[PDB]
Amino acid sequence: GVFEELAAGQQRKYIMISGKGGVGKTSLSASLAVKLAAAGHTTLVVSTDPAHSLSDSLAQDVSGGRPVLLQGTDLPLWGLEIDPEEAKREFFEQVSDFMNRMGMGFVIDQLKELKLGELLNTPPPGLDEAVAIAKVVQFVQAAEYARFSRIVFDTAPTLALPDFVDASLAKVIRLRKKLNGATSVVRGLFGAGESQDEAVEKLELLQQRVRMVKALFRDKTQTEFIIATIPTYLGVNESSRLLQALRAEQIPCKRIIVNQIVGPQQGDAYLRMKMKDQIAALEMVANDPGLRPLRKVIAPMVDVEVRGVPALSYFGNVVWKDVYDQMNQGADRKFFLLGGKGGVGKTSCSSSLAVHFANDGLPTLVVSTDPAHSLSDAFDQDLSGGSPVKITSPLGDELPLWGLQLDPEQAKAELRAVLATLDGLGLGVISDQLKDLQLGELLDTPPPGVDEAIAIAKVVQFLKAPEYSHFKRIVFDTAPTGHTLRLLSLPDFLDASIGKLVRLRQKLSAATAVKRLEALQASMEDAKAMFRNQQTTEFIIVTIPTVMATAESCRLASALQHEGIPLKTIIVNQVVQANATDKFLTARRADQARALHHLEEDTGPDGLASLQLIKAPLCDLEVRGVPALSYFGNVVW
Ligand SMILES: Nc1ncnc2c1ncn2[C@@H]1O[C@H](COP(=O)(O)OP(=O)(O)NP(=O)(O)O)[C@@H](O)[C@H]1O
Ligand SMILES: Nc1ncnc2c1ncn2[C@@H]1O[C@H](COP(=O)(O)OP(=O)(O)NP(=O)(O)O)[C@@H](O)[C@H]1O
Ligand SMILES: [Mg+2]
Ligand SMILES: [Mg+2]
Repeated sequence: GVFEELAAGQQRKYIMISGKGGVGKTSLSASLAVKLAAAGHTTLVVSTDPAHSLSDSLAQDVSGGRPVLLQGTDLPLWGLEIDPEEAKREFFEQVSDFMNRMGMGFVIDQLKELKLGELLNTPPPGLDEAVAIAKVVQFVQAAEYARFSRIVFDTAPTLALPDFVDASLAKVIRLRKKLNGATSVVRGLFGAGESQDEAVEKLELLQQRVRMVKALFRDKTQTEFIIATIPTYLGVNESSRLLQALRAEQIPCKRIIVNQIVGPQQGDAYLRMKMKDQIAALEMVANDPGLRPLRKVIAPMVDVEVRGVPALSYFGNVVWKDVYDQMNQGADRKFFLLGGKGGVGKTSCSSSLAVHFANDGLPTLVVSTDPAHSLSDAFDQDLSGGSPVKITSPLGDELPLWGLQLDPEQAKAELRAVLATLDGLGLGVISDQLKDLQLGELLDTPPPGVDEAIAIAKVVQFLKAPEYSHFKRIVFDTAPTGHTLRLLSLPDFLDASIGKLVRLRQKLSAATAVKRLEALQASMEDAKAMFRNQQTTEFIIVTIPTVMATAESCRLASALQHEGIPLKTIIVNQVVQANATDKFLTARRADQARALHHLEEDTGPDGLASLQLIKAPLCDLEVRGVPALSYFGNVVW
């Protein structure tokens, strides 16, 4: 059948379970590894998890950086948990001053204090990932432990990265080559020796490894892919897009699995399942440390999805009205930032907050940093581009609302492009400007959630004649990600900026611009100036009754609380209600064969769509046990 081809041959096969965000990909890949080891393959299963996902989903601790065999079985199976932040840390890491006499002392001391050696020695971002897939081929080629018949990779959710690291490696590698024969003083600005031979020998190797992965993924004999997703519409929608990319960079992908599908027979169980959760979580939201001080709003699910202008107005009646809109008194201007992990509905909320704001007499702006065409699907107007769009699909009335979509990516490369004398001087010994601008950003990309923190700070500045005059309250719907940043990087990313605007200020003088970096300084500091502002601004976490995203939200709120940010509000958004439980099962099961259909027909048979379908039933297990897993395993494969 299906699993027959995955027990197929002696030829080593690397199965990739990949997908996004809590489909069960881990228990999916785990279960597979098990049923595969059962079959007789000496098999290794792999995750890149800081949190040790594979560890407690096996119930045996594999968290050792190198492959761990499992005690308690006669089965041939190995777990592997790889450390990204130590992947780079381990693999990557005469006096004639007659120059000072000519007066060079000033210019050499300014360039040395531009600390180029740092920019040269800073490892390119994302490295360890690309190297990780390679670390795997290493333990298994090495054959130190056993002769590995199959490998099962549970990937980090959702190919450009092996490239960008190769590129940022090549840039750095080419510039240590221009550095072996070089002047005494030139080698001195980088801290570099007279011989780069051993370094460049080693950096070259690393890059060959980074290359080996992009080579292996496309490799037609060993590699195979399997997409994992849940029955929701967007999951099928998204998965299609990832098969587009899969047929694109041309890595073989033969199977999509659907997990957490509800069996018509035993469905009545699932209802009680979800229920124990809602209670557990809600209970937690009640008593949780630090959750206590912030506003709580429990909203129920709704009759059906909110695609429209009136619907949002009424949603607003539910969330912000039946509970307190007394958040509206304050200064004349108000900022509200809603954020939440993906799946919790925070557009329908954020939108509705803006809509309830509109008719209330007050001009308001909703900002969508979500690329998804979210807010475009929200008011159903397709608000596109970067400029404000006036808000109408009413019967005729006062519409004091605008909203705009700022792609956080287009917002980054807009900033990168804007940053694209001393040019000649650096080129003075040899030509470096290309390589050092591009690597000037190799220090710039390292921030994690900042694609959007661009867009936000952009509009923060937008108070002005054309706008600040026009607007009273505004609201930020962040993208379904990490825009919520809970440690102190705010004064410190600002110090990255001022550190390098001051180094650059140092060496602009010694060539006989950077005011832009001063514009960014004021924008960031003005973005910061409102975020930490007590009166005008407040933050909101939108979340759901599943106890996982609950205790997560608690943490992220507990940390955001002591981070100082005025987060005044939580929202537990889709609460199923008991009296409606009958309808809700038939509802979420209705979604199923809808989206299941929307998959069964996607872009013909050929490009993308339907490949080979794997259905995995929802309930009900802890699913953390080894035999549990063999069970899950025999059920699906
Ligand atoms: N089909 C399923 N049947 C029963 N329990 C499931 C199923 N899928 C997931 N779970 C449970 O969901 C929890 C976490 O899901 P998991 O299988 O680890 O998803 P994942 O692959 O790790 N995705 P991610 O959240 O991005 O790491 C575990 O406690 C599992 O027991
Ligand atoms: N209280 C509710 N009752 C019923 N349906 C809801 C409720 N809240 C949200 N929804 C539905 O869930 C969806 C929420 O999607 P959205 O507002 O984009 O946030 P999201 O779930 O994180 N999606 P995305 O941003 O693309 O990752 C909407 O399409 C609504 O139809
Ligand atoms: Mg995982
Ligand atoms: Mg959203």
